[PDB]
Parts: sequence; C-alpha cells; structure tokens
Amino acid sequence: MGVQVVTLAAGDEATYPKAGQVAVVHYTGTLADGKVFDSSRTRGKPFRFTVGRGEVIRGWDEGVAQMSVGQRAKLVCSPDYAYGSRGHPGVIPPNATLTFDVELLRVE
Repeated sequence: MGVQVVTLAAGDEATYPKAGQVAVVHYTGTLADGKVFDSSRTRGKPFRFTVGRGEVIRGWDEGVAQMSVGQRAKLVCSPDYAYGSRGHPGVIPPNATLTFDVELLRVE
C-alpha cells in the first residue's frame, strides 16, 4: 500500500539488501503515464544508500528492500511516502503518484 514494484528485468533473484545495510541501485524518473524523467544512469552513477535509514524515502526503502541484485523493476509509490508532496515545476507534480525505475546493481 502506497508503494508497488513491477518486475521488468529478472536478475539474481537471490541477493537482497539487508535492513540497515547500504544498497546501490539505479533510479530513473518516470510518470504513471509513461513520461520519462531525469535518471541517475544518465550520468553513469548509481545511487547508494542505507535501506532503512532516514536518508531516503519510504518508497525507495520498501522498493529496494524487496529488490534483488541485478534485478530491474518500476517503483510506483505515492507522494505521501516520497517527495512527491511538494515536488517542483517541470520536475515533480503537486502531491501526485510517481514511478521511479529502480535497478539493483549490488549490496554492501
């Protein structure tokens, strides 16, 4: 509830991030309509963070939490569990659902 994950490219399906551990994945902006947005891969630099900490949003937390290394899927979560609330002009809608494509690269 509030965050959904749709598998896109099956990966290892064996190695998953641990609660409190630092996981590295690639996030890509995308709207429910399909409109593509700014992505991290665009700069050839994956985003890493501690799954469970307060540095990321609830969406990514659960999303990546249920993700596997080398696995790619879409992360469609609500603004209540992300930064969609405030958002920005030409970047993020006013408290609107968002779908960020997350791709696990490795876990640490």
